[PDB]
Amino acid sequence: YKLICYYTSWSQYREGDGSCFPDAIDPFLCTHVIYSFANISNNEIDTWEWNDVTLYDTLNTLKNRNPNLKTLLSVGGWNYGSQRFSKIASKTQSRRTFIKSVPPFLRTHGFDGLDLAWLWPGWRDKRHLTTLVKEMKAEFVREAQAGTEQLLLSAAVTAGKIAIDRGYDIAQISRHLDFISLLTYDFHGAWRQTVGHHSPLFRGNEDASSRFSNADYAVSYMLRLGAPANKLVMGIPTFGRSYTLASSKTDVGAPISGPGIPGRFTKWKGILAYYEICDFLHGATTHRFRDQQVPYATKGNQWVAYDDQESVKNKARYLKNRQLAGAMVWALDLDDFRGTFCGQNLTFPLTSAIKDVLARV
Ligand SMILES: *[C@@H]1O[C@H](CO)[C@@H](O)[C@H](O)[C@H]1NC(C)=O
Ligand SMILES: OC[C@H]1O[C@H](O)[C@H](O)[C@@H]1O
Repeated sequence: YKLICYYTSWSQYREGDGSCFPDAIDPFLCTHVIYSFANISNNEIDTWEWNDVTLYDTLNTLKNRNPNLKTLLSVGGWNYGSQRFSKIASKTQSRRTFIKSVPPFLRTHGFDGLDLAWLWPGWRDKRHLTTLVKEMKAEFVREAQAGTEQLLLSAAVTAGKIAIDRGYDIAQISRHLDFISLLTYDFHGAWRQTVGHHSPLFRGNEDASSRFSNADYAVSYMLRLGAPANKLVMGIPTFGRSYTLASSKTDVGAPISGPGIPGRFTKWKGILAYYEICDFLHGATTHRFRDQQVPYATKGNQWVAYDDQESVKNKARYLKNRQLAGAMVWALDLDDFRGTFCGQNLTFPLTSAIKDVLARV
């Protein structure tokens, strides 16, 4: 079973104990560590941060400790225009340039493959995504002839039905792709004007309007679209999402003034790391959607949906049962990587729980 874990570049800037470098990653924790993100420039893959060449190095030296560790490099992310990606892919010449740029760069910096994070394609883009995957893989096949082990190619895929139908030929891309990481953590946002969970496993017959907005739909549906189970990797968030409440209503349907306040360390409105969440839980009221099998918490005018060790195990079992290739984690830097915030003296609580479960019968 794969354990695909994402590291974010920009986690290096958070103050104090928030600062995460590739240093902190235990090299027997994951099977694949993916480095986000790379920039494209003159139609060629490129660094993003000023010191990625160093952080690249620091991550790829972990393979000294675990010779079996596979590392990849992710291109795009949200930071970065779909507009821009589309422009590069829809022309045969920029596409080619970008594809040829990729292996030499990967090799130079010691990566084992590429993750495409095009977030996300439009309906006009679906045709070019397929071609790009196809052609990129053919390139990885042709470079394998040179005696180095064949590069891996993977893709980050949105778990929302509307988005999958708009932007992805799943059946086709599944052939050329080594695995697909399904982003089953986005099933809600602050654009809905109430409370709700964003990673729920099941719809939970609290009240389908979306019966589509849950991990299980997303998984059935990708299999139904023809993603082999053995290429499919279910995404499990390590962060939580916060919402400022608009009243003392707190259950399902409770209205929302907007996103919750910034976390002390992550400093983004609407998001918290698990380590910031473990601290929030002190003096909060805890609840668990029975149906959807995920927890929330609330205190003051703050309401938080999150994943904890139990829900994360539970998702790990679900995917074993479903016979999928593994789990995908977003993200290491947002898990309790120092192991000091959540009571126990365990680092990467959330990710270890998955890993333990992935090793059971
Ligand atoms: C990424 O590449 C673009 C396009 O060349 C360039 O303008 C931009 O400044 C780069 N962004 C970063 C953060 O390096
Ligand atoms: O939902 C957008 C997400 O996709 C990216 O891959 C990250 O997981 C980012 O937060």
